[PDB]
Amino acid sequence: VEIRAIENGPYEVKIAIYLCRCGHSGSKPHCDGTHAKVGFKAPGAKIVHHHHHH
Amino acid sequence: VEIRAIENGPYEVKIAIYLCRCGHSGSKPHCDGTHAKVGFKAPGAKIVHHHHHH
Ligand code: FES
Ligand code: FES
Repeated sequence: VEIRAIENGPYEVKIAIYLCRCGHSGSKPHCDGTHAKVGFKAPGAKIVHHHHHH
Repeated sequence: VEIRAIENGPYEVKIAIYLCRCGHSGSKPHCDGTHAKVGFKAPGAKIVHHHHHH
Protein backbone atom coordinates (compact mmCIF):
# COMPACT_ATOMS: atom_id res chain seq x y z
CA VAL A 1 0.00 0.00 0.00
CA GLU A 2 1.35 3.35 -1.11
CA ILE A 3 -0.20 6.72 -0.34
CA ARG A 4 1.29 9.91 -1.71
CA ALA A 5 0.08 13.46 -2.15
CA ILE A 6 0.31 14.74 -5.74
CA GLU A 7 1.58 18.30 -6.12
CA ASN A 8 -1.37 20.69 -6.34
CA GLY A 9 -3.57 17.62 -6.71
CA PRO A 10 -5.12 14.59 -5.04
CA TYR A 11 -3.92 11.78 -2.83
CA GLU A 12 -2.89 8.74 -4.84
CA VAL A 13 -3.66 5.48 -3.08
CA LYS A 14 -2.02 2.47 -4.73
CA ILE A 15 -2.85 -1.08 -3.61
CA ALA A 16 -4.85 3.24 -7.96
CA ILE A 17 -7.51 5.63 -6.71
CA TYR A 18 -7.35 9.40 -6.39
CA LEU A 19 -8.83 11.13 -3.39
CA CYS A 20 -9.74 14.81 -3.38
CA ARG A 21 -7.79 17.00 -0.97
CA CYS A 22 -8.82 20.47 -2.22
CA GLY A 23 -12.40 20.22 -0.93
CA HIS A 24 -14.08 21.07 -4.23
CA SER A 25 -14.54 17.90 -6.27
CA GLY A 26 -17.98 17.35 -7.74
CA SER A 27 -17.57 13.67 -6.92
CA LYS A 28 -16.13 13.58 -3.39
CA PRO A 29 -14.23 11.70 -2.18
CA HIS A 30 -12.83 11.03 -5.63
CA CYS A 31 -10.78 13.68 -7.44
CA ASP A 32 -12.39 15.07 -10.63
CA GLY A 33 -9.68 17.62 -11.53
CA THR A 34 -11.36 20.59 -9.85
CA HIS A 35 -8.13 21.28 -7.91
CA ALA A 36 -6.62 22.84 -11.05
CA LYS A 37 -9.55 25.19 -11.61
CA VAL A 38 -9.69 26.47 -8.04
CA GLY A 39 -5.90 26.98 -7.93
CA PHE A 40 -5.22 24.56 -5.06
CA LYS A 41 -1.58 24.55 -3.96
CA ALA A 42 0.20 21.92 -1.88
CA PRO A 43 3.48 20.12 -2.51
CA GLY A 44 3.93 16.44 -3.31
CA ALA A 45 4.72 14.20 -0.36
CA LYS A 46 5.26 10.53 0.36
CA ILE A 47 2.89 9.57 3.16
CA VAL A 48 2.86 5.76 3.55
CA HIS A 49 4.62 2.85 1.90
CA HIS A 50 3.41 -0.20 3.81
CA HIS A 51 4.29 -3.86 3.14
CA HIS A 52 1.97 -5.98 5.32
CA HIS A 53 4.70 -8.59 5.75
CA HIS A 54 7.27 -6.20 7.28
CA VAL B 1 -5.37 -1.06 5.93
CA GLU B 2 -8.53 0.98 6.38
CA ILE B 3 -9.23 4.34 4.78
CA ARG B 4 -12.41 6.22 5.52
CA ALA B 5 -13.58 9.79 5.07
CA ILE B 6 -14.78 11.43 8.30
CA GLU B 7 -17.95 13.53 7.98
CA ASN B 8 -17.01 17.17 7.46
CA GLY B 9 -13.46 16.18 8.32
CA PRO B 10 -10.29 14.39 7.25
CA TYR B 11 -9.43 11.01 5.80
CA GLU B 12 -8.60 8.49 8.51
CA VAL B 13 -5.91 6.03 7.45
CA LYS B 14 -5.57 3.09 9.84
CA ILE B 15 -2.71 0.58 9.47
CA ALA B 16 -3.99 6.07 12.60
CA ILE B 17 -3.18 9.22 10.67
CA TYR B 18 -5.53 11.98 9.55
CA LEU B 19 -5.14 13.55 6.13
CA CYS B 20 -6.60 16.93 5.25
CA ARG B 21 -9.28 16.94 2.57
CA CYS B 22 -10.61 20.51 2.94
CA GLY B 23 -7.49 22.16 1.48
CA HIS B 24 -6.89 24.54 4.38
CA SER B 25 -4.79 22.80 7.03
CA GLY B 26 -1.81 24.74 8.33
CA SER B 27 0.10 21.47 8.37
CA LYS B 28 -0.75 19.77 5.06
CA PRO B 29 -1.06 16.92 4.43
CA HIS B 30 -2.04 16.33 8.04
CA CYS B 31 -5.39 17.56 9.37
CA ASP B 32 -5.16 20.30 12.05
CA GLY B 33 -8.91 20.86 12.57
CA THR B 34 -9.20 23.79 10.15
CA HIS B 35 -12.05 21.98 8.35
CA ALA B 36 -14.42 22.99 11.18
CA LYS B 37 -13.51 26.67 10.99
CA VAL B 38 -13.90 26.95 7.22
CA GLY B 39 -17.23 25.09 7.28
CA PHE B 40 -16.12 22.17 5.07
CA LYS B 41 -18.96 19.76 4.27
CA ALA B 42 -18.68 16.21 2.96
CA PRO B 43 -20.28 13.01 4.21
CA GLY B 44 -18.52 10.07 5.83
CA ALA B 45 -17.60 7.22 3.50
CA LYS B 46 -15.81 3.90 3.66
CA ILE B 47 -13.13 3.94 0.97
CA VAL B 48 -10.82 0.93 1.43
CA HIS B 49 -10.63 -2.01 3.80
CA HIS B 50 -7.71 -4.07 2.52
CA HIS B 51 -6.29 -7.29 4.04
CA HIS B 52 -3.01 -8.03 2.21
CA HIS B 53 -3.63 -11.77 2.57
CA HIS B 54 -7.00 -11.77 0.75
S1 FES C 1 -7.83 17.31 -5.28
FE1 FES C 1 -8.64 16.94 -7.31
S2 FES C 1 -10.73 17.69 -7.25
FE2 FES C 1 -9.92 18.10 -5.27
S1 FES D 1 -9.75 18.15 6.69
FE1 FES D 1 -9.03 18.78 8.69
S2 FES D 1 -7.79 20.60 8.30
FE2 FES D 1 -8.54 20.01 6.35
